[PDB]
Amino acid sequence: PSPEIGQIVKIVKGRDRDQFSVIIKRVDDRFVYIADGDKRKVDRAKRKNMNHLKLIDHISPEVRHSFEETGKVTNGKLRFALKKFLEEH
RNA sequence: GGCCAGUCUGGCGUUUGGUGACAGCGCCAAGUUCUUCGGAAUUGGGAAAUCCUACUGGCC
Ligand SMILES: [Mg+2]
Ligand SMILES: [Mg+2]
Repeated sequence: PSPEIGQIVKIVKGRDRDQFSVIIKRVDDRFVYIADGDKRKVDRAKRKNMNHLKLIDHISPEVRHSFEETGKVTNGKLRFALKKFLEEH
């Protein structure tokens, strides 16, 4: 399906491959921006062709809510979303 | 399959650039060429091409 804001992804291509990240912006049907709040923080988020990601069936409500209510997300909240995702899987 | 734009010796490491193939950086190796023997240049196949294998992105 379509990538969603706050969705967890596994990077499959690029030098950041095999890491987990969070979708923080959907440019169009092909390109997104991802960030993990650690080695790739929001202010320098990584542009990605969606075909170079694997969509994981987990969407963080805290990240999605933070964009709706505040228009942005903190690196702290990204790190929490990923750390919480890894614990449940 | 067609069209357009790209990538290149191998291994390990990589908070850097790139959507990506990759590149850059550190280390160990390999091929090619040159050498004043101290070293120097270079890296898919090709003498080379609007050429070709593989691979990457886009359109169909
Ligand atoms: Mg190289
Ligand atoms: Mg193609």
